[PDB]
Amino acid sequence: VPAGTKVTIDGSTSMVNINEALKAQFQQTFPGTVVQTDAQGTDKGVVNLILGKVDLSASSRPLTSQEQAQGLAAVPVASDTIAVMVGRQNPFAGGLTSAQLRDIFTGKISNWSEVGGPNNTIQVINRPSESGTQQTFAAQVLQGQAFGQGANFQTMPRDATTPIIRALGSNGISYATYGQVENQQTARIVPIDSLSPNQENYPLRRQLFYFYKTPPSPQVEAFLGFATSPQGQQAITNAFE
Repeated sequence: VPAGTKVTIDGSTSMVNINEALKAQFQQTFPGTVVQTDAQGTDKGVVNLILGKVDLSASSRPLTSQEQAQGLAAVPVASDTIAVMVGRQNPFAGGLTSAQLRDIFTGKISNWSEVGGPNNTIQVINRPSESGTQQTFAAQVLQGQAFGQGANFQTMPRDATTPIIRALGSNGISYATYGQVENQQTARIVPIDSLSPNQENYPLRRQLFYFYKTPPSPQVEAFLGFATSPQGQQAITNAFE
């Protein structure tokens, strides 16, 4: 890898830790290289990639046929699960079935008492449409149904988990990649169908990708060659804490 190689990344916030872990090992292994990272959400990365403003898009959902038709390709680098979370201050302590989870996010269930909590309105805190996590949750939970709307639904203006966690309060619910809530010191993870996101049969699972333009640029060839080598796999492993 020549000195002065620059790789630019945008896209998935779920993949921030993977981006940073690969950045760290890449520019330590190859002196004089630069990896620049941003994370405005999967769709924002795809837009920048199609317009040629970044070398790679991190994506937490699969490449679409329309995107592939513009000369894009994808490489999977990891997998994760999507946790459902409430605030540590929320007096609801239990779990949800998949049906209950869908009913909350469609608005059919709107009071915590319907799932065993107190008599309180549920505040649904949703990720914006550029979020690949939102797109995955819609596909795997809503299964063709639309998200609810109305006074008790809020879509955050930024695809970002920490502002969502702050907004949960004592009555809100949302979702995020498991690694960003795993230690439960900032939110409580809600088991789904009596399963927590570390379990193999936990239902909300997906691959994580880098998207790139074909034909690949030299800097993309260098970075993805590293990322898929054993050394790159070890760097990616460092993102899982």
